[PDB]
Amino acid sequence: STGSATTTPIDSLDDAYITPVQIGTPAQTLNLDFDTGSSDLWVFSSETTASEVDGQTIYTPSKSTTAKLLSGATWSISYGDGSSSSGDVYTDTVSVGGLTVTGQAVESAKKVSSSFTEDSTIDGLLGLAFSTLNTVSPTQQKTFFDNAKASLDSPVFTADLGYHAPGTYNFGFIDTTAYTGSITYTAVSTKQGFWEWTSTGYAVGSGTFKSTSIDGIADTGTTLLYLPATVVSAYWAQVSGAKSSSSVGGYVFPCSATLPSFTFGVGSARIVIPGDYIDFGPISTGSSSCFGGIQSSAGIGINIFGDVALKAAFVVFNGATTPTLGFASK
Repeated sequence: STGSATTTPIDSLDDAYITPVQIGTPAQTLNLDFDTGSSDLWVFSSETTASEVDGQTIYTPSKSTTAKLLSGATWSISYGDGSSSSGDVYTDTVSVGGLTVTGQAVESAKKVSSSFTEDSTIDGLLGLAFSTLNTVSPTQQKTFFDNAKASLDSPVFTADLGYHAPGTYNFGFIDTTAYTGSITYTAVSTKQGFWEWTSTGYAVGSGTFKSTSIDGIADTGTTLLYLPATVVSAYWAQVSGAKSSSSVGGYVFPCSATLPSFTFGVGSARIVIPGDYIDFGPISTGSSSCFGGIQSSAGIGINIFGDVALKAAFVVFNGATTPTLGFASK
């Protein structure tokens, strides 16, 4: 089997991407944030504290003939941006782009933090990291991908995120029309439960490539590119007037600037992030200070190849017995 679904930016900045997901019988379609950095499929629901729902579409398990309470199971998750959610668990039929999993754990939110309430466009998350990170207790649950894997034509999914435009998540096949050149594959460590890999270095603009190992995670649920302070300083030093602002919470730059590209290494291959991808716009409405899309990972504890980086590539998440990651230009 295979699946193919379009993923759409939630706003003009590509702050996140939503993908329609069918849950239950008859189908209830919710728009979920596919997140390769976590492993819970959770939804706003009929059980979510009413004051914490503001415009989201909810899952109502009582209206699904295939929903079953997973008795005794609870979940609770905290994300890197400080947001969180928690609740109980149902199993139900879940379909993505024509690919159907029966008996998927669908984690129903009883509580969500303010960041989630305030984002009316995201109805929940669908985690695509390794199932060892799943938070369901006392019986850990599998991700949608892990459940689908054995049925897939090939044990892979691909992320093809657009810049200010829709893109695609495919399951079970590699669309050879969706990228240019060849795909370069690189080793993955699953020791922390992430799609963790080592970039071979970077360049700023038309500058020379610096060969240096940068360990980080491929994370579709993180907006920006978070790299070591040395790398980030080297990038922003090429933008006149750019500075790190503790009050704003990272590097800012004059909105009048033209940003240089940023290149990252995948083995002997190179992925180029155009400068425009690094512009996240005014820090507040009408400001001439703009927020940077490359930020320091210092004090996160991990480097993160978030959407800024991933949207510059066609990315293969290979879930074979020995997982790997593939990157191609497009």
